[PDB]
Amino acid sequence: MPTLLRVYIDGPHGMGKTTTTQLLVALGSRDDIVYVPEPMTYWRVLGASETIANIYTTQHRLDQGEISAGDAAVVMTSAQITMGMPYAVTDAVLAPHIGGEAGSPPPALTLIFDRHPIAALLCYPAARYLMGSMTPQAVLAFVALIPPTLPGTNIVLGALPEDRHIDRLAKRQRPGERLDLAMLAAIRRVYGLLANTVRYLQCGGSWREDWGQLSGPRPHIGDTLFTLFRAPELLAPNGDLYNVFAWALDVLAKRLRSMHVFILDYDQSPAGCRDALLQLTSGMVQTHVTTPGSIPTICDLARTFAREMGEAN
Amino acid sequence: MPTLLRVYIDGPHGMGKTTTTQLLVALGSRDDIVYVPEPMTYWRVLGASETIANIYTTQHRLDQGEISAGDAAVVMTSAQITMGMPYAVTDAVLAPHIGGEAGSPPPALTLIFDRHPIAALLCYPAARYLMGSMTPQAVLAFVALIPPTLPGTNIVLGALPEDRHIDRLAKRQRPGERLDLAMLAAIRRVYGLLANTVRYLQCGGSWREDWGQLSGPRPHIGDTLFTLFRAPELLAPNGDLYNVFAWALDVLAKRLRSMHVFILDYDQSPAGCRDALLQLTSGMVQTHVTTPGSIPTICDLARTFAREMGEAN
Ligand SMILES: Nc1ncnc2c1ncn2[C@@H]1O[C@H](COP(=O)(O)OP(=O)(O)O)[C@@H](O)[C@H]1O
Ligand SMILES: Nc1ncnc2c1ncn2[C@@H]1O[C@H](COP(=O)(O)OP(=O)(O)O)[C@@H](O)[C@H]1O
Ligand SMILES: Cc1cn([C@H]2C[C@H](O)[C@@H](COP(=O)(O)O)O2)c(=O)[nH]c1=O
Ligand SMILES: Cc1cn([C@H]2C[C@H](O)[C@@H](COP(=O)(O)O)O2)c(=O)[nH]c1=O
Repeated sequence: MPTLLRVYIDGPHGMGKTTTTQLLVALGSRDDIVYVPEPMTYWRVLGASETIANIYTTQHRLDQGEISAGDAAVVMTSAQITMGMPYAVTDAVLAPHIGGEAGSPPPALTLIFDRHPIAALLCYPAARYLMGSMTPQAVLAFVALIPPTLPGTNIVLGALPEDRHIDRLAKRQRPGERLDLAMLAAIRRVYGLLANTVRYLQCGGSWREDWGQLSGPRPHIGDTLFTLFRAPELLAPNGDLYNVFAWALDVLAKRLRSMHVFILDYDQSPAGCRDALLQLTSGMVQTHVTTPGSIPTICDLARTFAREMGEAN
Repeated sequence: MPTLLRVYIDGPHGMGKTTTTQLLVALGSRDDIVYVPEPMTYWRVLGASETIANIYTTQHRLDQGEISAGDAAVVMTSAQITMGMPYAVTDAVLAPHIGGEAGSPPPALTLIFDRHPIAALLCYPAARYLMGSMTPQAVLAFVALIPPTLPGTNIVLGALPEDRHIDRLAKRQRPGERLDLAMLAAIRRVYGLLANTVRYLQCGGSWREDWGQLSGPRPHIGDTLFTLFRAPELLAPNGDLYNVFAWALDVLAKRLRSMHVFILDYDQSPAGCRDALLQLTSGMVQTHVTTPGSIPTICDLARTFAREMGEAN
């Protein structure tokens, strides 16, 4: 019974995630470790034209009063569907090979993913909602479509002080990307709330039970993603969420509950980050594969994906 | 071990689906049968404003050259996400209660759904793609997000001659809906291809194996939904689909393979249709529930959904 190890490096953009993972896989540790990069090519060419630029341009026009929140929201929703498509399809074809968790024993193969489907289906949409370019109903429409959490989903979020983050973000300016410190703050808050949510849920938290507290290491409901959904549009006349929206939140809980989040401190040398990531890896949960041919298949998928959609390695 | 029976009435709009199901449940056959209506209220108010009107207006403007395919596509994608949200969240909270299939023995509860998630996540998006208001990349982004097919998914599609269909469609004109015989033809073709796809796959069809035939009761690849994806935008320089798109098609197959489709002939009296549906029901696959409290819960969900989102019964 060979084991597989999957690690998802996520968190706000411009933090050193791409740099640190490339160093991690740069150790040339044979085939037992494959890195899956961001589908930059899908975003810029295959899925639609310059989607990242479309996003930043759209937020800007909205900020300058050149378009309405309505038009911003519609373009943003469509852009986010394009951003997460390759993440969703990969997770979807990978599901049939993931078996139960096998504790924490060298894994036959290790996959280092650059971001998890939730970045495009939950984290960015939620952040844009805070920026006024997305509606709460849309964010929840994405939440309701988050694929079931597979066993062994180890997500590595990041930690870096705002000032040191801004500096890094200022250096790395992607194609069609515009510096937006507001968006940066919004995304930083969303990811923090996410981490608090996993914790909150794992400590026996039940959002339905704590909801009233909102009205007015132990996170409370007010420090979780659930706060973002006290929006007036979602509240029924009796001051309670419409059931459709309540169910979506139920699904959100079901999805985040079974994830293993790890916090990597990016406030150090790139090599140092690589080491800490490598170290952190030892404590991550592994899983068994459903077929003997699964390992080779999974390795091929990852290689193909990287080759066809990676802007580079 | 109590069994549950789930029936999804789907197919092109304006065929008598709403009429026939209401008659079916109008028999007052106690609690053993609950009807889940279309979330008309979510579409018109809760999710966004007059979404159906938004769709028909948008296609029209595009047909009159008042907007570009690009702008049509963006609004349409966003509208479809709103259309299917309540379908997706319901299926998502219902999943934890559905156990394995129990043959074809009176079911403790029967659920008659008005449409299946695939109508909003696959069928309409594909039809709009044919109408020029949606891109193939977007349709596949929806395909990749279709939730895993639960056991006991009995889908009842419809059969009605075009002329008799048009007449019915001409009578029933929903709020903000515009008569579009082109859209009608496109949706009729999509649903037909769908039925052929389930059949094709169940007879041991493998799209990857038959793909080349496209280049140039036993359906061939050319009579299935796979034909719609020979779009130039999806084809790589070597004349083959980009892997991302090929995988999406893989997921499409995995999803449709395990569905039980039944064809109901609407070319008859409403009572007659009700009888035929009722009759057809006897041969549908049932399933076991995962907990004893599942039946009551499932019954409550359905009742709540209908009450909160049904424009009426
Ligand atoms: N340990 C580090 N210290 C300082 N800057 C770093 C460090 N690691 C990466 N960077 C960088 O900061 C910028 C953003 O890094 P990158 O890895 O590309 O971001 P992202 O988190 O978005 O994947 C790059 O210019 C890169 O030089
Ligand atoms: N058996 C039938 N014969 C003729 N017309 C019918 C029949 N059943 C329903 N209709 C109708 O045709 C129109 C559309 O029916 P409806 O059930 O509302 O459509 P849908 O398929 O979209 O749910 C309605 O005006 C209704 O009267
Ligand atoms: C995943 C994702 C990234 N982005 C943006 C953030 C960055 O500006 C850009 C690339 O992110 P990165 O710096 O982490 O590689 O893509 C979105 O706008 N939406 C998304 O869903
Ligand atoms: C489910 C669905 C319906 N529709 C339209 C078809 C009809 O005009 C209208 C209601 O459909 P109905 O007649 O079947 O009840 O909604 C979409 O445009 N997209 C969808 O995803």
